[PDB]
Amino acid sequence: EFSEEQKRTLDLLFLFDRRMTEERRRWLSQRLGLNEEQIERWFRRK
Amino acid sequence: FSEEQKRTLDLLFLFDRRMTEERRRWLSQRLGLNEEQIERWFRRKE
Amino acid sequence: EFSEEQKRTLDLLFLFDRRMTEERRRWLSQRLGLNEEQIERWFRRKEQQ
Amino acid sequence: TEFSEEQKRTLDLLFLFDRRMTEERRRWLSQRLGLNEEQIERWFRRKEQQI
Ligand SMILES: [K+]
Ligand SMILES: [K+]
Ligand SMILES: [K+]
Ligand SMILES: [K+]
Repeated sequence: EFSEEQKRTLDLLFLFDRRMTEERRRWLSQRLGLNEEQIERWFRRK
Repeated sequence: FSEEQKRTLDLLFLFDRRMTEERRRWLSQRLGLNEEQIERWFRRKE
Repeated sequence: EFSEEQKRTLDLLFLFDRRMTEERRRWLSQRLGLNEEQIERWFRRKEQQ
Repeated sequence: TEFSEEQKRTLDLLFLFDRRMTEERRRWLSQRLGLNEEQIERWFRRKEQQI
């Protein structure tokens, strides 16, 4: 179903998306003055 | 938490949900698969 | 200076940052009620400042 | 003026967000392609003025 090059591209964007979501939590915590426990509890609710 | 923080949070939730949709289109165009076929892969990658 | 399985990775994210910047502009116009030509050059004219 | 305060308050936010994600993307690439943050940023500055 998925080629080796198509799965290679998806696996790159998945890891990249995972990293950006982590850093946003680090960035929002620093900026909004919150702990990473809360903001991730926020984004998981919605 | 502050009523100016749900601002920064509700925006980036709407911002990121819009980018996820558009990532799925761009991937459907660059790779050749449909969007369901892409959205299913990202989901099963958890 | 680079590689062939390192340039693709850089090429992919460049086309991806390219697409995400366009759509953001479209999404901001829809939301802030501005046009895409205002947005496009308010942004990255802030690297001017 | 041309831009609203309630609009500029969104535009400023996403500029800092994008600027921060661009930093971390470079690092994430500098720690995955073996190259460095002046190599990676050079490549992106090159393709930017068309390649
Ligand atoms: K839910
Ligand atoms: K396309
Ligand atoms: K399923
Ligand atoms: K890593």
